[PDB]
Amino acid sequence: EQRRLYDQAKAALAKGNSAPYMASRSALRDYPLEPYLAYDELTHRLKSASNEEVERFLTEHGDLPQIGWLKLRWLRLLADRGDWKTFVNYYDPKLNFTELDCLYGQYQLGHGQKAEGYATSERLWLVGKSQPAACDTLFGLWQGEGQLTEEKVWKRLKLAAEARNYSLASHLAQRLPTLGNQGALMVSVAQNPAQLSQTGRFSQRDHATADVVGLGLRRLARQDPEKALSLLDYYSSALPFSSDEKVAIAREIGLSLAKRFDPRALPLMTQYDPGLRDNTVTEWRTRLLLRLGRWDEAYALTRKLPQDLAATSRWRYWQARSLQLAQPNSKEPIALYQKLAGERDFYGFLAADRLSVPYKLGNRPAHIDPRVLQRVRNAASTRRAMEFFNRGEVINARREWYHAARLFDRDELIAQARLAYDMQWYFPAIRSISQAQYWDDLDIRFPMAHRATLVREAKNRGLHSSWIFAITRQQSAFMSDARSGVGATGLMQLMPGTAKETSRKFGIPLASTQQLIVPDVNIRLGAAYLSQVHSQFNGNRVLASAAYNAGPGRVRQWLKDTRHLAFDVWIETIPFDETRQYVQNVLSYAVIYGQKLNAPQPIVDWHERYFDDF
Repeated sequence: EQRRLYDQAKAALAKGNSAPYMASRSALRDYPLEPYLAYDELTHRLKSASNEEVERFLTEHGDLPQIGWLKLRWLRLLADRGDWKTFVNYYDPKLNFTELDCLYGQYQLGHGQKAEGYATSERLWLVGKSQPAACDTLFGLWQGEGQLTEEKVWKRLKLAAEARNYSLASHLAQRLPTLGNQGALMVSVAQNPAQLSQTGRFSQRDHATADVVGLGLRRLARQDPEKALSLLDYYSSALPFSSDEKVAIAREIGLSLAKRFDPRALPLMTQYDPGLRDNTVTEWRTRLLLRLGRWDEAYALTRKLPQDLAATSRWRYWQARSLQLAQPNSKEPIALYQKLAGERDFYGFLAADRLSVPYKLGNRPAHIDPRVLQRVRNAASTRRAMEFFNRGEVINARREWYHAARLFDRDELIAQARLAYDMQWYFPAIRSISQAQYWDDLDIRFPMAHRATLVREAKNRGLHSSWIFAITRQQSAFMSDARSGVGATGLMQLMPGTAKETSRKFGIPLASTQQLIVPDVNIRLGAAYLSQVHSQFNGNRVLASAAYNAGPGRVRQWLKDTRHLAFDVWIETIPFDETRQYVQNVLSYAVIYGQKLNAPQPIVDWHERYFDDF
């Protein structure tokens, strides 16, 4: 049979009544989307519904993506009724609804689990944002048992000010029995920490004033790291800083000076994390040395990395390379490069490029056991996603795919990836395979979508067509109508007014922002804008790729006062983690796409290898 009995049930159910569903339900047993109707039928009348029915539903349709919202709506009711016996049977901290977590805390306090409920209460309390109304109740009970000491108010005040939630921080500082002053001062310094210049006003030697100054110095480290450093020197002797606070201050100043390429970071970062316990401080100590051309020290530092850092392709690369820059006549790097070259990531391509050997583009579509492939195709969630796809409900089919995938093991996920690839649905295949982490299938991970369009507009703007694929692949992963909270739309994530500044310059048809999802017109403007940025930085993809992501004014800040700076070092020393990754992906992706377009692209062009603002 074939039926819209779904659609017309979903019409009546959407703002109304269950009559078509109720009659048709008998006829819709085999139909895979029927449980979505049952959900809404029950959700409407949930307050009247019995435990036995809801419980039964959660059993027989527990696999649905929207099941958590029912659990939330329902457990809220059970707790309000005082059906705690039932609440606890279903309370799942993994749903990550803080409303439930606070309700669970209430239960614990009410049911002789006071140690366990205090812990729950405090965990939820020590949080720098505002919690739901349900937690006000828990914290009320918690307070009632004399657990909300002034210290624990102070400690959350600290977190609220750190998080820039100053209305909360004010509310907390107007609840300090004795510390009301330092609390107001904490909020004042959090808002403008340059006030710490007035060393007179912040002289009082107590553990509270130390907390104020230490927050301020960490806040001030972002935007005036040089002032913060001078002020640390004053304040250290002057105030009773704990040892671990001193570390967290030095961390923040150290990293902020490191990202400005100031050698004054090195002594500080060395004093306060000598054992290399902080992975970010350790990475940026090494980056700073690479930026300053201090190859010997960088190499030394790469030999002492903790297991987790040393194991990455990054520090495997930089150990070889720092040695090669330090001792250029040594042969010891060749060995080090060989271990690493022929890995399929960015630093492997670097190591391959350094040996003058071809890149290992390891394409090995894994053998799928078809018992697994068909178990995954004979999943309820898959048939529901399959069927959503036919219909044209695109968010729904995505929703089902991704939810199903949280429980699937490495084998189950790879099966799903191959199924989505077969429907010319390139992103869910890209996303499913990346969760499985079978990186060695480059048909799936690096697809040839919109190939006639990208190659045309690359030739048009005098650009390596491998590169425009890489930008597209990195910006969206070939999701043709992608959108973001910032407002970038389409295959190439074109910002709305970025796409019209470009439309004027080149004289291109743009009669709507709803045509920036159309692959043909989205690519065409994004190709042109790419070329703006390209020509802005003398056709240097390393710089242009960074600028596409980070804006060009940033990239120019990152080029300030350089001379003959190597491309690998520049990239590594990009301050933003988001942007370093972006550049390394795009460059890597374009090596892959160079092969697939039978037009080989080395990791970098001859003219990109060294650069500066000199």
